[PDB]
Amino acid sequence: ASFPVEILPFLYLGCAKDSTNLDVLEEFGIKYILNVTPNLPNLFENAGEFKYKQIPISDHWSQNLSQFFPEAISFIDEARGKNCGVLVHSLAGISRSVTVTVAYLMQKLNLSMNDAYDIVKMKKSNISPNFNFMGQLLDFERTL
Ligand SMILES: [Cl-]
Repeated sequence: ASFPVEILPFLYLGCAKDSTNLDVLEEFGIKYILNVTPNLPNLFENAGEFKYKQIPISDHWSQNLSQFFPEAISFIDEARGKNCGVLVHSLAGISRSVTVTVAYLMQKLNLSMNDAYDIVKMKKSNISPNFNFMGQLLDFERTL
């Protein structure tokens, strides 16, 4: 019914309720998958035709997602550099994925959290995240 949206060329954001079918991904030229679903072990291996990455996030309130920004950005960038689609996805919702996406836009395009988020809303105006990551994104903004 619904598919991952291309935020920037080669950068895809998938909502939990999106069709993560392998054929659909091959068709979009997506070869890299960044899974930000919580409570999973750290992994980075090749899975079929894809380079699968899974970061060790915890859904506990004390968990800091921002610390994974550098490695997430490096992964997304390495994919886009090689002209390969990269997918940021979470089975738990849209919040962690859009947060990693916004962080990437902030650093890559040299934008503030608000500007980067507005860019995301241009391509996916329906998006409705929670506010659990405002503080981390605002804090990450200072880093730039
Ligand atoms: Cl999430």
